[PDB]
Amino acid sequence: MRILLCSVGTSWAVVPEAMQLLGSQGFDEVHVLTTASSKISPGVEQLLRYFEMHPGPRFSISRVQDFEDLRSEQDHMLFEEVLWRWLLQRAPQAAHRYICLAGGYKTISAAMQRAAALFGACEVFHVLCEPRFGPQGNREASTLEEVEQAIATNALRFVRLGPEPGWPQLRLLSAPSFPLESTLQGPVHWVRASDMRLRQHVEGVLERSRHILAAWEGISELPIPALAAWPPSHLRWLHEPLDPVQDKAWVQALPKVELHCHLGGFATHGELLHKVRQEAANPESLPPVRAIPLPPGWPIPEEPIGLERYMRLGDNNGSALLKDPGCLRAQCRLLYEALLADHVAYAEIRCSPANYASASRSPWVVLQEIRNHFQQAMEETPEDRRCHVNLLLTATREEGGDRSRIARHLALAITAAEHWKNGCRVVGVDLAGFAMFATDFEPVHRVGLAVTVHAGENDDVEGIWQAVFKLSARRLGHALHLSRSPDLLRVVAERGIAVELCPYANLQIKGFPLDEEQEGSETYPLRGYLAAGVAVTLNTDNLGISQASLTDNLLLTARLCPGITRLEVLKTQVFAAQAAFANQAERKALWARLAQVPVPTDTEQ
Amino acid sequence: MRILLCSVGTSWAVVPEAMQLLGSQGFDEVHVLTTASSKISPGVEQLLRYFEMHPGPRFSISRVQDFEDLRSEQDHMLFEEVLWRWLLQRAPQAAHRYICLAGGYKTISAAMQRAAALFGACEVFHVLCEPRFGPQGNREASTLEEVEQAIATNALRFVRLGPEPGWPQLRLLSAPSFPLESTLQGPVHWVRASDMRLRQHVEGVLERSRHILAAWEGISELPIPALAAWPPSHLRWLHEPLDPVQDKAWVQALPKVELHCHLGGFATHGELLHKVRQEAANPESLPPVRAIPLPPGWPIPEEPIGLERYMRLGDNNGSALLKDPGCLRAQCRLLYEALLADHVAYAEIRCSPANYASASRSPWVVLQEIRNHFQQAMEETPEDRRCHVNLLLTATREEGGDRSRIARHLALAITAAEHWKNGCRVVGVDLAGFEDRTTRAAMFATDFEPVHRVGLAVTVHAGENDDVEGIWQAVFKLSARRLGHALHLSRSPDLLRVVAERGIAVELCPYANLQIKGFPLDEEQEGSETYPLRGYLAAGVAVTLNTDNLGISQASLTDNLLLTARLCPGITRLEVLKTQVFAAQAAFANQAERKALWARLAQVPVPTDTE
Ligand SMILES: Nc1ncnc2c1ncn2[C@@H]1O[C@H](COP(=O)(O)OP(=O)(O)OP(=O)(O)O)[C@@H](O)[C@H]1O
Ligand SMILES: Nc1ncnc2c1ncn2[C@@H]1O[C@H](COP(=O)(O)OP(=O)(O)OP(=O)(O)O)[C@@H](O)[C@H]1O
Ligand SMILES: [Zn+2]
Ligand SMILES: [Zn+2]
Repeated sequence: MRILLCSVGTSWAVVPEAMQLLGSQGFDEVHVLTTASSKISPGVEQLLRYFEMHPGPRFSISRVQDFEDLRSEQDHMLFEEVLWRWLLQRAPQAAHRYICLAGGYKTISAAMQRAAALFGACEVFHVLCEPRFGPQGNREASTLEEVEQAIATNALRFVRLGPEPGWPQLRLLSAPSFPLESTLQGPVHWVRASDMRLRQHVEGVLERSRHILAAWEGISELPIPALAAWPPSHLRWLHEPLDPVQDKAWVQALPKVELHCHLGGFATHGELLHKVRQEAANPESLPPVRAIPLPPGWPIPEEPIGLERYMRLGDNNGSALLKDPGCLRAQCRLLYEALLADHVAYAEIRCSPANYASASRSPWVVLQEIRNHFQQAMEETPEDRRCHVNLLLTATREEGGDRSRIARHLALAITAAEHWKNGCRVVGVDLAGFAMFATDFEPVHRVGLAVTVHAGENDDVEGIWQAVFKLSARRLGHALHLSRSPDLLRVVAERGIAVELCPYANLQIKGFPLDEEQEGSETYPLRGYLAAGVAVTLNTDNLGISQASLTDNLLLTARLCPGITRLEVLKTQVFAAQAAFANQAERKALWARLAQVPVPTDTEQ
Repeated sequence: MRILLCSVGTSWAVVPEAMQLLGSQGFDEVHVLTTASSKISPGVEQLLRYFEMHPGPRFSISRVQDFEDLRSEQDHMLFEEVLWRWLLQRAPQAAHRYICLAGGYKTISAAMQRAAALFGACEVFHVLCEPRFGPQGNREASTLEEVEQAIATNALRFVRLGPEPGWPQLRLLSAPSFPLESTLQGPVHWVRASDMRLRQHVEGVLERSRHILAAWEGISELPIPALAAWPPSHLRWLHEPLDPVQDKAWVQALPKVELHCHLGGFATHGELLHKVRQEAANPESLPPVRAIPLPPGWPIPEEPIGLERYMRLGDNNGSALLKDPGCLRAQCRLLYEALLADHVAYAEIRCSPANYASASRSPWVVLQEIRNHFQQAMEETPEDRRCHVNLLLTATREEGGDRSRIARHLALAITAAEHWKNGCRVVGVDLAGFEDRTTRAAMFATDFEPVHRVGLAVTVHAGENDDVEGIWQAVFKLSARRLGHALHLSRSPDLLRVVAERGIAVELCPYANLQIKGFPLDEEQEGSETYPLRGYLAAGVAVTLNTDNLGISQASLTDNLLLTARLCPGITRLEVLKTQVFAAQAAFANQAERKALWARLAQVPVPTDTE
């Protein structure tokens, strides 16, 4: 099929000249666009007469209803939009599209050529006729007889511009999406354009394409491929040092990934604890709220408080309260609600069912209660904002305690792994007790559960070594002293063993220099880990005891580690996403969620 | 800095009027684009007089030497080429590029606009003149006095087409790269186009950009991010099944990766064996070349021959010959040549230095000689074709309990790991850990504790019947980071998931597996005994394709790759590329070697057919 589209100005003979472009083969369909000016009407009648005879191919004539003459740029946009829609409707297939720029204003020809290039056409040409017509033999043919004489005299010279590929994202635009109004009055189609949507869409597509092309070169220093579409100015802003104050709003909206969160350390004090206590099912076994004053300077302690004091800080919650089913469900729902506030797109809550199991509530019942509460809280949230939650069972050894709880927790995890396969699942076991525990963990690996190793109040480099190799771990928690063995900072980096760093937890437990101008020997080891290839993440540890969320941790990473580029923050998020204990469906959903990185709003300095 | 570029035609009053778009501001310099037609010479003289009587900003006139008048399309392409080059020479920066396209023909203005959009322009504007001039008071300005009175009377209604930001790969071009030759004739510069290299440059840039944008949506599915510049037809081609017959050349052209290539079976038979033998430093000490008839149909046996027989096929070479330094050097040089002839961008040759020791030659000396031979071979090759080769030491689990060689190999590996830090290096060990319920993978007994202690890697050789227990004992007790011939992995649905999650690569050898275990060939669908390549790939495992023993298997890396299309029905080309990328990513290289390998991998050879 061949459809020929041309615009006619003051001369109507252009269409007949182009009619014989390919010769006797002809064009199956011909469409002509013309202005509404009265001076064009005589040409319209002449062309109607010329079309009645030579009635071989189908014919139709289109006039721009709202355009008469070129007077300014507004009519410019008007006829540009009208021409775009007219060509879209009349030539749905680019391969069958032939266009001639002889007719219309010079700007009309330029705009039509631009439209062809942007949307594609089979061929573009301009028809020039010998001016051996009319009186004195010095004018172009302007009558039916003159046009016919020109056609049979081989006097038409065709300037074929060759194929025009079109544009990738704009080769599919169709008239139905951007319909054009046509009013029929005789044999002439009167065309009017409703809105400017198409031009705005084209401009946006072109701007996005140019941004993508500009950023295409460095497609490996961007953690997320979707960052390519970002404007070059935004990308340059991205690599600058992270400012803890001006970036609070942006870092608030990042879809984050929380991999180290304790369920028992969420509402240890404050209004959250009061809510948990009020939602209790049996408001008679609740222990008195013990007074546990916070250290001065909280949440930024003046000096470290050691691990033991840190744990003792949250003594109003946990096992000594969560044994009431109402309190447990209230705690779970409040934790999920707090997760939804920071736009956390994925989390792995760490819970210990045994600490909450009573005589009449076996640990399996408590774990099922928690899992189903979380599955509920997920199911009352739209998937476009849902925060998937997977559970980790903390199997912590007791200093002088009983291994019976460890057996309880390993068996519970092994059973929960197989029981559930959709929604909130049990992904792995956390070892908040690491020393070797080798044969105690052979069953866990045999069924394929992940294991994370929880380092706490420690300064040893053999614990980190035996975690990696004896009880094969896939994530190390709080391993702040790992460069002290240059042999292991090269196996953790080569085996992809993620290191979960908690800024506030590690600062409050131990304390590090803050907002230092230059890195020294006491600064936070985050950047040293990053530059060595380590998959270092950032988390919150205990949301309650630490008294701050993931956003605060990411923001204070700047003060703790000087000169950290927010691109490093995105790298940490991607590392967490790659380190999570997800499966194909959850992993794909998480990755689709991460691609929506919020745009900056103060990239002007 | 503000500049103006405009072509001129039969109406010479166009450039003067256009020069007042900024009005009283003026422009730093305006250049005139002109053709060789003689109908515009009076206009050129009028413009020269106007410039002389209106001094200040620099002025120039350029006439198209080869374009006298518009007759055919060739003049049009020449005009566009001249426009592009002249704009580059006079408008290297688009921030000061202002365009007025009043002059010329209809196609001249369209070419002006296309060039402006392609290379960007700060302002593109057109001039409309109110007809009030001439003797009849109806024509437009055509003389110097008419131009001046039109300017003063304000008969100009300029139109601004908007800014042209440009094109990312075409806004950085500089004039000197594509110089413009011009002949001076008084005040008018006579430009000339040396060639149309610029047009081809622009066309290539636009085509590559179109390919990038078309395949952009879905770059996460491309094994190599550099494939986004491939034509969409080629991207469709990649997603089709592989063909063993037509795809010989394309596979031969891939920059591949080798990870399972034993040095003791490279020249076990034939011309290579003779080349090795005649290189011995002690020709009279060479063991007699025995008779080792190959089974019929080799390298495609009509029935499986067994691991014992397969191993025995390599008697002519190995410990029999390689004790001689000359034979060792010949082996190394020929192996490197065989690698280069197959376009391998990274290899890990596993040797057994202790097996080649003598009374006067300690295992360390043999290892040093091998490493230095490979380093020399690497040094003489241009860096574009240099196949970075690392070494893996083999701790064979020979029956009987002999641990002298195993201990020696582990100690030698721990020593070489630090002795060398550039070029060819020792990167790990490849514990065989045989099957017979007495060695398995629990042979650890602290034997492999030191190798882990120093940061070395381990790669097991799951034998000819390990049965899921070996593949677990090795993964979870030896901390193996690769597994060889893990063909029964599908048995336990838990191992096929632990391997996928932990990212443990699986090394497969199509030809060796076919010749030893035997598999259905040329099948239409996938049955119980179908080769597990596609099964492993589906589950997410990181499967890699290698050669095992070059000499014994008598098939190079390309032969192994093409045999998958016969072993695994429906295997596609994109999956071959995915296997190459997995092999590259699962190798024991460091940052420098990995970066070189990744730079070498991006150069995928374009298909010869496309359909
Ligand atoms: N920040 C922390 N780092 C390491 N271990 C912690 C931390 N906070 C608590 N733990 C220990 O981890 C295990 C689980 O703690 P969780 O936060 O779930 O509270 P819990 O067990 O209910 O608290 P409690 O110590 O008051 O009985 C317990 O052994 C707890 O002592
Ligand atoms: N496909 C294979 N499967 C298992 N073991 C193998 C295989 N190929 C070689 N081996 C064993 O691994 C080692 C191979 O190393 P290499 O060939 O360099 O030494 P070699 O002593 O010269 O070998 P060979 O006995 O083959 O001549 C030898 O122990 C060989 O027995
Ligand atoms: Zn913790
Ligand atoms: Zn092997």
